[PDB]
Amino acid sequence: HGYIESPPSRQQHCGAEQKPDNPSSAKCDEAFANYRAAGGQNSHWYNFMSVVAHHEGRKVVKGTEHVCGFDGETWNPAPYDTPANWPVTSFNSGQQTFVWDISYGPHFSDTEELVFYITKPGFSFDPTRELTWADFEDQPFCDESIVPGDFSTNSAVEADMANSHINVTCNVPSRSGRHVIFAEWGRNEHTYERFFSCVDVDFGWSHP
Ligand SMILES: [Cu+2]
Ligand SMILES: [Cu+]
Ligand code: NA
Repeated sequence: HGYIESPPSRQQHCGAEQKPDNPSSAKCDEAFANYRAAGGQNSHWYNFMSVVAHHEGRKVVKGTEHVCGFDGETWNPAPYDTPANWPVTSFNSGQQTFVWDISYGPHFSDTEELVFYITKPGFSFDPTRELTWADFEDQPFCDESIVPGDFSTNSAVEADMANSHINVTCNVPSRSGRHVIFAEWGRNEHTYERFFSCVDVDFGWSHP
């Protein structure tokens, strides 16, 4: 059970930090409101660690209706599929570390891969519609696997047992303006259990 903590995923902002029954910030208000308007329940955001399936993820499974929720098991659509102006954090291309928090279900021992996709370079973020696969690159920009549970087998993937985190280092493609990263944490074939996390990032406008 997990989600991306850094950079903060939709589940980190709206889930780990802000809860709809007692928010301390306005940043998730639209996501919370639009989900209630669509018949979603406030209590669903308490399952921010549970965007889950039991299969090989987007490298294999091409037919999902939804991106961030991946037509998963806890709810479909997920809270995280809701069209909204989601909270966005400033981000840079090149070598970046992504931090999965797996504290609520620290399945280190049969972790197999961490996969990351980004929106196409010409993507135009639309807060009124759901993400579609046409918004995303066909292939992942970062796909790091280990012999299951053996983190010494990939120098890009680190287990932090003290924080119950997995740290993955990725080469983030050059981007400008507002983008989305779609990420997966997959366990091996014993379960094929896989967790999904979207990150809203703003690359700004900078060129040498
Ligand atoms: Cu943490
Ligand atoms: Cu779990
Ligand atoms: Na490693």
